[PDB]
Amino acid sequence: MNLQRFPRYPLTFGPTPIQPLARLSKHLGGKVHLYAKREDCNSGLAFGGNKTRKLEYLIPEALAQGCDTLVSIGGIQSNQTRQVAAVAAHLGMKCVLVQENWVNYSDAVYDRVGNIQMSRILGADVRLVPDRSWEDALESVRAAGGKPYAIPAGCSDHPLGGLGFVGFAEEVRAQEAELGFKFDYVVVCSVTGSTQAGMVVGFAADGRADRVIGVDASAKPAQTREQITRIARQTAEKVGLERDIMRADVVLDERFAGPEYGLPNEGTLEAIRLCARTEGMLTDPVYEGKSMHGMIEMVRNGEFPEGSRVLYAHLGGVPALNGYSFIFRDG
Amino acid sequence: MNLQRFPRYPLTFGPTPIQPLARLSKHLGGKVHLYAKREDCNSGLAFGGNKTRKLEYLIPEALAQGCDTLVSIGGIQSNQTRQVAAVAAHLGMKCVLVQENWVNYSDAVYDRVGNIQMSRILGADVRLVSWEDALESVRAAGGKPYAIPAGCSDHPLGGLGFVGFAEEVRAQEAELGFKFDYVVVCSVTGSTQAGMVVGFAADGRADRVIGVDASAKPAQTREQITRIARQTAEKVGLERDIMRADVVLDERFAGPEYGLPNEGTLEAIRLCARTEGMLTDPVYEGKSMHGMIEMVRNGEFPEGSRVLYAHLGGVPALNGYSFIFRDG
Amino acid sequence: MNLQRFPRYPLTFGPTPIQPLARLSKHLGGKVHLYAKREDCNSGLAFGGNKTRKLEYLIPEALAQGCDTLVSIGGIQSNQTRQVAAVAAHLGMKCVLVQENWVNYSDAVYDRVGNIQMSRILGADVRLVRSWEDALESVRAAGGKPYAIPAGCSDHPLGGLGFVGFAEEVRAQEAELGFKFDYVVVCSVTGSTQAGMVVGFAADGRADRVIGVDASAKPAQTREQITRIARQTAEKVGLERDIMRADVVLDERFAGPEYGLPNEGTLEAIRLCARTEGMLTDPVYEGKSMHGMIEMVRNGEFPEGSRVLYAHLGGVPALNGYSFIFRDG
Amino acid sequence: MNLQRFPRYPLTFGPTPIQPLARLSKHLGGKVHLYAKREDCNSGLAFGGNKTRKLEYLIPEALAQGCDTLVSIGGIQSNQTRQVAAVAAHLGMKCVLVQENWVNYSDAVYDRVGNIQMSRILGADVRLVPDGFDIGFRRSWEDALESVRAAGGKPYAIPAGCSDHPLGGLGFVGFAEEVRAQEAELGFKFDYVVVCSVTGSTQAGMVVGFAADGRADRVIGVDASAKPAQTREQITRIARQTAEKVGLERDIMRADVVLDERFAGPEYGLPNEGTLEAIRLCARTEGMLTDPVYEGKSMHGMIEMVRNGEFPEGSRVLYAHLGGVPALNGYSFIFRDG
Ligand SMILES: *Cc1c(COP(=O)(O)O)cnc(C)c1O
Ligand SMILES: *Cc1c(COP(=O)(O)O)cnc(C)c1O
Ligand SMILES: *Cc1c(COP(=O)(O)O)cnc(C)c1O
Ligand SMILES: *Cc1c(COP(=O)(O)O)cnc(C)c1O
Repeated sequence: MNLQRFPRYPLTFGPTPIQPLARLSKHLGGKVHLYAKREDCNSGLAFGGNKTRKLEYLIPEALAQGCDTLVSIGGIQSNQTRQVAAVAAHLGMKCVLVQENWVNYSDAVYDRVGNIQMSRILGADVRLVPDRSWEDALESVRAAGGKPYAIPAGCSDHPLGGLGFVGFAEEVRAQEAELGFKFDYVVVCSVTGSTQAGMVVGFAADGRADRVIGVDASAKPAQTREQITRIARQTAEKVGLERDIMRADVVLDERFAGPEYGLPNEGTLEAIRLCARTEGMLTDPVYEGKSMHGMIEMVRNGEFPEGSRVLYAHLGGVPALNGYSFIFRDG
Repeated sequence: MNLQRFPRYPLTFGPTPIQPLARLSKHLGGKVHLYAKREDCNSGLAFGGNKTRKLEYLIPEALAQGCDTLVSIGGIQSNQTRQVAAVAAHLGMKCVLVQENWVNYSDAVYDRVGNIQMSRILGADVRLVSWEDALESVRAAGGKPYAIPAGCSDHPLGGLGFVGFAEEVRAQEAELGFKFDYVVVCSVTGSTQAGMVVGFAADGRADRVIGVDASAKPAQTREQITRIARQTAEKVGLERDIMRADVVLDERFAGPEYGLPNEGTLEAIRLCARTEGMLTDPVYEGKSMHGMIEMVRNGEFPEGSRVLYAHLGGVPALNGYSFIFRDG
Repeated sequence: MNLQRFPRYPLTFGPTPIQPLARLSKHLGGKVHLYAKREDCNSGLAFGGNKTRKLEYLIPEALAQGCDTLVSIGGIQSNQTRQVAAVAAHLGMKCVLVQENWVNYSDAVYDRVGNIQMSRILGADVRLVRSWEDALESVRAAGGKPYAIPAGCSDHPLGGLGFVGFAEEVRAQEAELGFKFDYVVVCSVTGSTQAGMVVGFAADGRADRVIGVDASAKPAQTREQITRIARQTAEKVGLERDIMRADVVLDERFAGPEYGLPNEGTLEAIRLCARTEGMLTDPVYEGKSMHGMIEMVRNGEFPEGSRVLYAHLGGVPALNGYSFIFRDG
Repeated sequence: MNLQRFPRYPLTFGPTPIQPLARLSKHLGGKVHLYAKREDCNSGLAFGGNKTRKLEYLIPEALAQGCDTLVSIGGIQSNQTRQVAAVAAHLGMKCVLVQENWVNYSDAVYDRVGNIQMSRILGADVRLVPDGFDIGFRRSWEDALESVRAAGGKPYAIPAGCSDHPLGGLGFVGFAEEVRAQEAELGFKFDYVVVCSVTGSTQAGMVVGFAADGRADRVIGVDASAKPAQTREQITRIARQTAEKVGLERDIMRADVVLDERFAGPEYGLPNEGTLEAIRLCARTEGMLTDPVYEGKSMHGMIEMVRNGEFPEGSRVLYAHLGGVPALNGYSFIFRDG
């Protein structure tokens, strides 16, 4: 393949480090070696995270087309919109964000702390849909005399939204060369799908596509699974994967998404605590805590072969913790 | 000097990056070149920050001393205690934190979001109110406590971390092929600027370290920086005395109190966040940011200067001031 | 029957007023006349409400026994525990409250606003979680004598008396008014409110005109408690009938989705009532009974010309714990 | 004096009760007898309070003029706007509330609990401007009034706290009236009255009311504005205008207006440590709550006045509880442990 064909706008510090989770690994029995690749520490732009890696391949186009405003969308505590806001400010672009009530949660400061607080501080025009906003948002930009660059949910369903994480696999191989071994599995939280899609494509290149273990956080597996597949095939062709993405190449575990998107279950909370207390690494109740829950449970259930080396991709999301303060009042 | 005689326990990803603040620089006239060294992005341990760089020289001693519990203290939205909680969990140690009511601020979730929320998730014993009664607590419980003062500052090793910072900067200026004429840094408990004063004294730039007070008690802070600088310069073999001239502390941006932002703080936070995508907080960094911007604006920095802003972290505290930024 | 037998400690301003809800009545078709009896405005003690009327019959005993501490229990936003805290302060007694999380809710200020905030200001020892037995024992082991007050004062011998009087009161008022109400709508969760009413209205044969509207979301259990308490009560005041299960009417249609959580209908009802009458209701209790009364009138479940008396039991302070839901009204 | 000349629209349950504060009295020395008239329990419309008494005399006019919208204004936790919202809904009128943060305070749920929360549920159009807006500067008040017109309605203007309005002092003239009657049952006259003052027509009505029987200077106003001179002058002026309005056969002397300044700090909307001890002491002895903004400050006043012996031994003091309790929700951090 050839990802280098597409320009990359630097928004990150550089390759993201991989760190062993030896304490958590031991705590779990020492049979499986757990690691984490820190995407959540990839940037100086309002904490960055996985979406910022994706944005690197979209920005060149936005600039090429002469756009002056980045428009995007997501829930109240969306990480995507905050990163779009930081990237826009950094680039000297305006930013319009459509924030919808994507979650059945009604915390007193849900819309005033965490991610959305930063978006407003970063100067984005943050629009709360009542209670098409998207098209109104795009048009309002034109009417203003601007030129909007449309960034869909999570940057996923976009021609360029999968390039980012092909590069991720590209990084992992380079790091595997220094480590002298290959990771047996990758655990990643999936919702809008282009993170896992990029990974699927990137690891298909060396036959590990089916080793990318996605953990659904959407609580709507079928739609998510379908979107990962579609985006992966599309990206595969965009980069030249000398192989095809089969349906069996997309692995999406649906056991840890409950009860709904944006709501943690008790295992989510346990995992967040276990991981935080054994490694000093925080995860959130919406996304990462669920993929962490999955990984630990998998290890716990012996689903990972003794001796395996599992690479947990930490995608970011921690600032959303602020919207669930009551759950963690006593820790 | 020889900082190497002191062991450093890795808690960071490595040297922190230096970024150009081209947009902000251009916004302010283009006569002064602003940069930022991201101490706020130095670790995977709950966001890290300046305190984490300090703890790298304290941890070896706690370990040497066979301690099993880290003990520290700070205000409710303290960044110090959150970093101790993370470093501890990472190291497999217990953690007791004394969170005092250090700010005359009244907010509904002040003790449930941001820094303190993380410390609890991280497993720390968070006690709201002192220092002694706590340490003794661990002893009485049968554990060996490692006492860590506010900001890791007033401690024999509290100044080493930032002596290393000046060292790092020297290597980066070498790679860059140019030198920074000044550094702007926020000062409250002191060892951050003190380590800096010692490290830059080494190459005659101690007076180029422009501290910005955020304590609102500039005299004590100034005296504490100086004291710690003197002790640290002795620790590392600095071949010279630290004079009053080497300790520069601006007092103009601390208002109105510690933990409380003024309107200049707020404007600085917004300007910096909207020109660079880089966030700062109402307690500490927003004030040093305010200070730096004002300085450039007043023309206090010779035209052509390259100023290195040290971003110490502190962003999570933003959550405790939600009402103020409700509309931006 | 003979309620007068039992001593009532004054904690209220006196009988509660009954107001017409002309606007709400006209709005829903004018076919049914709605009124409200304001138990929510019955006392100067931290807003009071139905529980305070119940407490008038319990306090004499606590005093007779020489108890020095009132101990009680409820969820984080319990109205009962706040009224107990207020009565205590007033009486010069200590107060220990067992606050449990009875609701699958997690709002950021849930445990710092409304009812629980008032109990802490009123001087109560608010304990956030054998929970209850431990509290009672702790008071003893502290050298004090605790007077036990079960959830909502309901499962207590004297807990059903307060509302037998409610029925006494309504009769006196219907006299002054020169007419009688065909129904009473009341929210029911722990039970002694409707039980007291059932007993009191059986006295003149209207027990089954008391339409209880469940807010527990466990109607079988609540229905049984109202039954059980009304029986222990109709017997204590010497009613000349045994309370029949058919005397206990309890609609289960409006308690959804869980106790402590409103459904879309609850919200609409709170807004309609508030916007036509200027009378507020909460999402835990009264909003649900209000939702029921409105739905009943809208479905024609009340025969034309009927005069319905809605008993407003209090609970408004709890609104503060559901701030996100009402951010725009 | 002839208050009966002006119509009054019932918005309250009837005369408000007077309760003895025996435990608090005993606790302070027993040397002074404190009582309290519950204006705070005066209505079924969203907890009512002193402003609702004032409103009974304004509504007839609004109705006589055929207005269909009530327009008012106040800070975020204003008790005034919440009562206007409840009265409007109760009458079948629309309501526009112009609001802005009038306090140097910024609690996380300040604009979403307590008073303002109720106004929104009550169906009022709550126009809350962002910081820096300055409604007083732009004159948002007037724009709100025109917007109603331009919209096809007829607004009835209700100034901050109902105070600086031709009928705003009437309500509390009636209060002195009520007090006389009730004193006629007690068989004794209260030697003093303690009342919290900010926009002034509460105390103003009382001054006019008690002037009629020579006790104007017995109305001990306690400033909650932290801007005593302006408040004092507003009371005096409103009193004189109201006296003339109701036929008082007297000239209100500067000496008839008493406004203590010692308990208003540090600013309007912020409690001092004294305010807090006062709220807690009164709550823990009587089960009667008061707030960090208004009532808690006058309660702190009465208590301090008694403790200091500024009240002659044997004196009977009538504390007027104006309401405001819902505002406590906006100060949860301060009361997190009580
Ligand atoms: C967006 C996001 C995800 C899921 O990534 P997708 O590409 O949408 O599948 C997981 N974790 C975090 C923290 C995110 O922000
Ligand atoms: C602790 C801290 C400071 C001040 O550092 P000192 O060494 O105590 O002077 C500045 N900024 C942030 C974000 C901090 O956490
Ligand atoms: C307790 C309560 C109820 C239900 O009364 P029960 O006697 O427990 O059935 C209804 N409304 C409010 C406001 C309450 O506090
Ligand atoms: C408005 C108000 C006051 C002060 O009354 P003014 O007539 O404006 O002087 C005092 N207490 C409460 C609770 C209020 O709402």
